[PDB]
This record gives sequence, structure tokens and C-alpha cells, in this order.
Amino acid sequence: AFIEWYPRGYGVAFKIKKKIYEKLSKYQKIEVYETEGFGRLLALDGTVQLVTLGERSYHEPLVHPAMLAHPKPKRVLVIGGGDGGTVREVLQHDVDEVIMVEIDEDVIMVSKDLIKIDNGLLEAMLNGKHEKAKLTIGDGFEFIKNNRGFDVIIADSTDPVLFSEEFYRYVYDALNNPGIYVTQAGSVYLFTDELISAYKEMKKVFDRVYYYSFPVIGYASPWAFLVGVKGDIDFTKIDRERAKKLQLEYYDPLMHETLFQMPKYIRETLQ
Amino acid sequence: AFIEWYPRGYGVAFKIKKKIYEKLSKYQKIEVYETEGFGRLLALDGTVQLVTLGERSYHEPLVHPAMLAHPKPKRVLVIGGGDGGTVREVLQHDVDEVIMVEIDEDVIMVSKDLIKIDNGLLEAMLNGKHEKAKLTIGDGFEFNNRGFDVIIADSTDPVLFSEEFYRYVYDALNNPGIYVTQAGSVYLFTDELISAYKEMKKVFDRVYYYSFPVIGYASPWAFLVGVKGDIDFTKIDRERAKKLQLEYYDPLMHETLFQMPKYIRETLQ
Repeated sequence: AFIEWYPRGYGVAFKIKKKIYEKLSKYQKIEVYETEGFGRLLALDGTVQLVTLGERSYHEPLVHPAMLAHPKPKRVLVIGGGDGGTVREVLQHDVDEVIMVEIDEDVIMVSKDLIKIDNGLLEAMLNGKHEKAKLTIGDGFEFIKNNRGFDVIIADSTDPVLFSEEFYRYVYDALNNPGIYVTQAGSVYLFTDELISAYKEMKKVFDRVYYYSFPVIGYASPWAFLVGVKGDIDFTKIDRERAKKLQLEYYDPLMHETLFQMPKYIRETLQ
Repeated sequence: AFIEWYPRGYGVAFKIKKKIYEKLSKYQKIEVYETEGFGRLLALDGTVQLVTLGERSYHEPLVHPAMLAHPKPKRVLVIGGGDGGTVREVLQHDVDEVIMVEIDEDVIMVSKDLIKIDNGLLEAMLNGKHEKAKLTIGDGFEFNNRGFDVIIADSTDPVLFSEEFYRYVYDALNNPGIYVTQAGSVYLFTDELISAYKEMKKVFDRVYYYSFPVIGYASPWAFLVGVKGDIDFTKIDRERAKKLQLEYYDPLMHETLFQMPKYIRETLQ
């Protein structure tokens, strides 16, 4: 069995068939497992990044709400996303360009070789042959200081500078108007202090801030997401006609109002 | 560590200090563990019933949506609920009577001694001293008795999910009335959730489904609601809701109660 242990001794466990890879990269320990019932598991420093049977429960709620809330998202930035799932979801939409900035090249290599949820996308980006998606190997924090003009910015990073006020100010400045930033923001129940502090810093910067939660398979459930808006976007509304064209199994745009489920004590603290 | 394993090799795990209790009753194996960070854990046949630090994440969404959806819930039945959490939540509301029917008396005894989420309620009920709450020992299916505004099934996972049972429940409900049951893991007991929804659709005037992040269970957890007469379960009494002390269920955001993965919603329709 593989177990990820969280604060206070809560654990997410998977029966495993085999450990099939391990490498200490320049930034983290990368490990891949074949699980019994959830396909392959990618772990970074012993934390679950995804399971191949269930990962859409993360990548769909991370990407599509923000993409559908924006009136016409054409230029998108993804920070992290070494496994390729996030950029794959972004490309369901008719964007002009998606830039991905990932610090750890070895996560990309391990994912394209052993995980393969990206369906050839990572290889195309590494070879510079993709018509819309471009890859930069680097620090998203530095990148956003020096690069700008995005309709949507998606932080698909590991657990927590990407949650600092300094970073959010650079993000806001780099966003178009209208613009939307979204980040995974940790376990609702177990990383609660980290969620609240991130929300606090975002509220200083953005014109609107929203929170939501979703049942992500492989993570301590449910997982939190935070949204920062530049300009006039009502994140409680989505483009239903664009939504109908998407291939979705987890996020339910026709029931978009339900996205905002959150335990009461956390709702109160954030407000 | 304690682990409860679910279908497809998914596991909910708690680091534990010690196992402090184990007894085979006439019905099941009752165990109590001391966890490192979630208080005490009560298990029946290796399945988590509750952890004391977090159990309100189950008992609140089980009880309060149905109690607030009903226009005037005065008489309530709870099937199961040996730990006392469910009846405690029902008593937040101004009910006349709440009857609790639990088959296994040993769960009540272990809960009142070792778990203590009930704040003296179980003791009061055992001695017939509580003015509103009455305890009876027996099978909920067998339990004859009718005239309830709200019936809550706080029992084990998918006899209590059969069409035959649901007809007796429907006949036992007032008009207006409302039934609610916990309905298993959304992701891992999905076929069982769908088949319970199907049986309820054959009997009740309207069936609703929702989910909630319950601490200690494979999350999220499903709940099913059957309605007799004129109750719109998408609406709740906001003014009564503001007087409850709640940490988890958020009645002012009642519309979000109905979160459910898209593929599961589509299958249910």
C-alpha cells in the first residue's frame, strides 16, 4: 500500500501492485506506482499529484470554471502542470495560445514516459511542434514578473511563494481586463490555515475573490480552489453554450452553483 | 494505523495511539480506537461510524436539511443512531417527540461510556428521563408505528434500502412528510447509491440526492431524500436555520448541498 499522511494523522491510501519508478530530481523526489484499482499514481515528495483513473476530478474543476466564466479566454498561462492534464483541459477551449511554465523538467519527462495522461501533448511542447501550447522550463514566480498579458492564469503547482501577496500583485498586473486567476489551494479540512492565509492575501489584490471546493480523487477530500478576478467577471455565472461542447465527467457546469460547496465554519472565517 | 478499505483498493486511514475496546455483540464487532489527531474512532465490522473530532460533518448534513425543508417537523423517527449524534441534532429544533430505534444496545453502552458525543442524552434516554427523546431497542424495518413528520435512517451501508421498506416508510409518514438516509460513498459505492435511488423513485412523490464531505468516511458521502406531499427539498426555512448552531452544513448556501460529480448526476436521471 501507498499512503500519503496529512496533518493530524489522516491518510489517503491506495492498494498498490508495484512501485515502478523513483528519482530524486533537482527539486523533489519523484515516484510512480501502479495501483490496484486507480491506474498509475504520480507522487512528489510522497504527496499524490494524480491517479490516472480519476485525475479528471482535479483537472476539470481547476480549469473549466475559470475558462467558462471568462467572456473570451484566448491567452492562458499555466504555472506547474508538469503532468500535462491542465494544459489538456485548457485546449478543450478555442484559445490562441497556452504557455506552460514548469520548474522541474524531470516531472515532465517522467509524466510523458510513465503517466501519459497528456496524450502526446508534452512531447509536442518539448519539440516545439504544438500549434497553441508552448513550454518554458523555469520558475513561475520569476516568469510572471517578466511576462504578461493573459486572460486566464492557472496555478497548478505543488503544496506551498506562489501563495504570497507579492506574487498575487504580479499576477494581477499580468492579467488582462477582464482576467481570472485560479489556484488549487489545499485540503479544505487539513490545510485550512494555508487556505485562509492565501485567501487573505488575494483579497488585498484582486477586484473579486471566490473560493470553491471539489471532491478530488487521490487527495484528502475535498480540495479547495481560490479565484482572483481582475475587472468585471461574475464567477457564479458560466457560458452554458460553451459548457455543453466540453467533454466532462466530474465538473458539472449545468449545476455550477453547486461548485461553491464549503463547510460553514470555513465560509464564515473567509467572509 | 487504522484503515478502512473500500472497493478498488481505496483506503481511509488514521494514525492511532491504541485500540481501547473490542466486543462481539449479538449483531456485530464493536471496536473503539484512540486516534492521534481525530479523537476516538468507533467502528462496526471494521467500518468507521464516526471520529469524535469531525462527526458533525456527518450528523449535520444528515439531519438539518430535511428538518428545515419540512414546514413543521414535530414528530421525528431516527432508525439506528446508537452514538446519539443524530438525535442530538434533531433536538436543536423545537420538536415535540423524537423516537430512536437502535437494534444493538451494546453500541449505545459503548458510545455513552467511551465516545460521549451525546452530552448526557444517551443516559437520559436509557432511564426514560428525557422529556422529548425516547429510546427503543429493535429493528427499524420491524418498527407497527406510524405518524412521523421526519424519518431519518442513520444506519449501516447498502433491508433498509429495499422497495418493501420504502413503502412502509411512506405509509408511516404524515402529509407533508420527509425521509432521509445516508446512501454510501459517492465514488466507491456508486451502483448501490443508484439502485437505492431507483427503489425510492418507485415509492415517493419526489426523490432528491445530495453529497457532503464527511470526515472519517470515503469522501464525499451520498444522501437520499424521499418526500410525501408538498415539500420542495431545494428550499429551506432560512429563519429557523439562523438559530441553529452549525459548523459544517451551511443552510444559507443550501443550493450547494446538491454537489455531485457530473457522470453520477447523469446516471441518476
